[PDB]
Amino acid sequence: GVLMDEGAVLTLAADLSSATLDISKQWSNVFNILRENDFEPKFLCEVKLAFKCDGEIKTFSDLQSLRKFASQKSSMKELLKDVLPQK
Amino acid sequence: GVLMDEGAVLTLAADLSSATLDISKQWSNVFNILRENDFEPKFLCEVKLAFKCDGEIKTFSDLQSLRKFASQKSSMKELLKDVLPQK
Repeated sequence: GVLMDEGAVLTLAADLSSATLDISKQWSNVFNILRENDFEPKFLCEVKLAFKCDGEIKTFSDLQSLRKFASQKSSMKELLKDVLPQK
Repeated sequence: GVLMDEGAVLTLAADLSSATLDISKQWSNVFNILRENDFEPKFLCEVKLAFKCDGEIKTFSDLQSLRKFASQKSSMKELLKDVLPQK
């Protein structure tokens, strides 16, 4: 597509505690046929946080990496001091 | 951990149409602080189908690749003929 593929963007609940994924009926059917014929299918999910920092898109999967990156920027270091781990 | 990391395994709805993701309260807080301070945060999601085939774990993100792989195996070719695209 025209836009840069970054993967599926999650729509969070009001309380930002959960998000719901909708599966393509075609992939649901593929899943059921595989399940019924003993292939033990599973849908695997990989989630990352992304945001626009200086002029770039930064992505993170673990808070220690986010902490290391934010430590380098005055625009973030004090902001996330109370959320991020003290390790 | 002790088990092989394959990413998060989705728990599908009875009708296999949807699945719900639960977000870590710590990452929810990181998200809200970033949102409020104009970082335009988003959680990006990448989903793959995985199953045990002969003795391996095969993963797929597009049906044409699944069709090409299943075409090679008699154990799958006729099974998915009606689900997978005819391309």
